[PDB]
Amino acid sequence: LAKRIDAALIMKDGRVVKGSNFENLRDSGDPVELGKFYSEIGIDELSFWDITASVEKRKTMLELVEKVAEQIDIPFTVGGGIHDFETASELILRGADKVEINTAAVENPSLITQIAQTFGSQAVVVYIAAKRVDGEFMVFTYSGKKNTGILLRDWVVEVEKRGAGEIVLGSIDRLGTKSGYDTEMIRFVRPLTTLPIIAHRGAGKMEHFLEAFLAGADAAKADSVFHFREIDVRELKEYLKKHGVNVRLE
Repeated sequence: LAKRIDAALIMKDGRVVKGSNFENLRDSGDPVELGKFYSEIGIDELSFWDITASVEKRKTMLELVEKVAEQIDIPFTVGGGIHDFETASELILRGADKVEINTAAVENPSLITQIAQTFGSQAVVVYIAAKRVDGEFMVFTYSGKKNTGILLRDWVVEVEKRGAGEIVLGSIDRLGTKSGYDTEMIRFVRPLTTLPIIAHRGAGKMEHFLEAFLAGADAAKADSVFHFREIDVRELKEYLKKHGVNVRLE
């Protein structure tokens, strides 16, 4: 299939955390308006990641999904502390196409299967945050705070076995950096799974997307490099097409 370009939007109390540099927008911190704009300039799928600390979180995420679904016509994922089936189910029913789970899946891998039983594997995205520790790739949970001691190699295989649809491979070794995706990590995981692999963390320039696809990623996700306009999405797609990557153009 075509390689996919995804934008992730970090959200808190209904606002895009740190906003965006698109002066054309009425509200460059409105996740709905920013997502719509991305969907019109060539992003293929959107991820919305909520860090609303608790009490209002569940209603906030539901209202976000509802507003996004009304306005955008490309697939989107919602994530951020989805811990059980009923939470996932209400978000999908309210409009999300996929849910993106990490810590709760590691703690109870049957959650992957439970969501997929009702909504299909394609509705379940597992975000794997991994880091090198003593020469092994290890899985981390709780926003990078906890080394689970679970090997990336074992967790990728289990995630597919449990019925996930896609894996987002986030390199903690690239968090905050702009040096490139962790192509070694992507190459490590590629032979272990038939699932789509979505690279995350490390992108700083268009060439980094080419590198990630050469490494075997099926999609590449980024956030601040788009929001602060270090990379233009349309230029990126034109660049990838020029160098032989199958991406969707308009």
